[PDB]
Amino acid sequence: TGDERFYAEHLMPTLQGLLDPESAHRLAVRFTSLGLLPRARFQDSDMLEVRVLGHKFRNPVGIAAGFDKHGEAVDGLYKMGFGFVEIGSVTPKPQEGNPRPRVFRLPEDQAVINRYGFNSHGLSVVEHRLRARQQKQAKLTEDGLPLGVNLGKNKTSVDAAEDYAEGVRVLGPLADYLVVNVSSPNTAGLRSLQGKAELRRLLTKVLQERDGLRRVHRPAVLVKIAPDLTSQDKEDIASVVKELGIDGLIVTNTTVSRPAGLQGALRSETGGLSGKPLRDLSTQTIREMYALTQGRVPIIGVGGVSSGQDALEKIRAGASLVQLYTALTFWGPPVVGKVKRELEALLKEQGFGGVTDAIGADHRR
Ligand SMILES: Cc1cc2nc3c(=O)[nH]c(=O)nc-3n(C[C@H](O)[C@H](O)[C@H](O)COP(=O)(O)O)c2cc1C
Ligand SMILES: COc1cccc(-c2cc(F)c(NC(=O)Nc3cncs3)c(F)c2)c1
Ligand SMILES: O=C(O)c1cc(=O)[nH]c(=O)[nH]1
Repeated sequence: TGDERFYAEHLMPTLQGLLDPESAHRLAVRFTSLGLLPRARFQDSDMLEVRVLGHKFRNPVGIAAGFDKHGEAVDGLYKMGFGFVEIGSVTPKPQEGNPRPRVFRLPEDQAVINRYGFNSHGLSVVEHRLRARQQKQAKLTEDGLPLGVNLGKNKTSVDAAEDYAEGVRVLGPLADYLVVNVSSPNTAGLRSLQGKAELRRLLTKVLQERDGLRRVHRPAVLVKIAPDLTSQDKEDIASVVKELGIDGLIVTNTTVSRPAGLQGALRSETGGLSGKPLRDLSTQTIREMYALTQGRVPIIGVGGVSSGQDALEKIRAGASLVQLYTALTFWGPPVVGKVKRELEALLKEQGFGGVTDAIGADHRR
């Protein structure tokens, strides 16, 4: 479309030339929360519909956690054409995160590095914000537009499991699914929650708390993992997920690795790397996790998705749904309709009746 080319070639590069990435982020959230958007003309066709996690998803393209950390722009994100929205990560108490600057653009790599450090309005603020639109969300969900909430841990928390449990109790009743984020590269000690004994204990507590919620307010629980795990780590996660009956996996968060070939001047900043250099690392992690769980655990695939081809590669690797974030920062709102339109065309070209038929297709070749 003309909007796609206009955003990608004119509007977005101009905004990027004028604003540091954090200011750009804050502006994006503001414009989105106000519905000031090109408003996609793409009608979701039936072949993009997916049923998973106890819900219908009108299309399989979601906005990844971190864009709307505090639940301020949920409705504008659906207007942008996302099939589902994940907010967060949200921590129990409000916290400021790391000192600025803490977000860095690598335009030559179509990548971002961030070290926000879980800046969060906290559970109470987000709870009230979601309560104010709770019935509007119930309608959206019923119409195939579910809401996910991603939970984090405070920097000074003395008991990680109790932080997550508090999030389940407070935001679980407002969410279609919850994500236990044990994969931020930007909170000391967080990723070691991915180890076997620690993960089993943590997830047992989260699931107990979830199961204690009333039936209509009981969300699916997913675990979001890093792309930097050892083979042993991945095996252990797969085993725990199956033992406890975890509902799904989100694969993957940002990477602390710095792949050979990064060109951006800021490539050596501390933080998680997202965008194109993460893409195939994430796809391969999806492929491994799908195999280790025998295709029985739904996976949301995320990392470097910017086109229908990228989305379909993750779906064929084993993802039931995909998310993007970094691509929005480069291409702007029209990227959402672009991914959906290209995905539909490719499904047709590859002889799939719909997204559902393509899930895990590479493992059946
Ligand atoms: C600026 C920024 C902030 C993020 N914040 C969070 C977060 O709070 N919680 C989370 O689980 N993931 C967070 N992520 C990770 C994204 O959800 C996603 O896993 C990752 O960026 C890979 O997708 P992408 O390549 O499409 O950006 C963040 C990513 C970025 C770039
Ligand atoms: C009508 O025009 C619109 C409407 C709605 C949204 C945008 C829009 C603008 C932007 F500057 C960005 N960029 C970022 O958020 N950068 C970053 C986010 N997190 C780390 S860096 C965006 F993603 C979207 C433009
Ligand atoms: O807040 C952050 O720093 C953050 C959290 C997360 O889960 N992933 C990420 O890349 N950054």
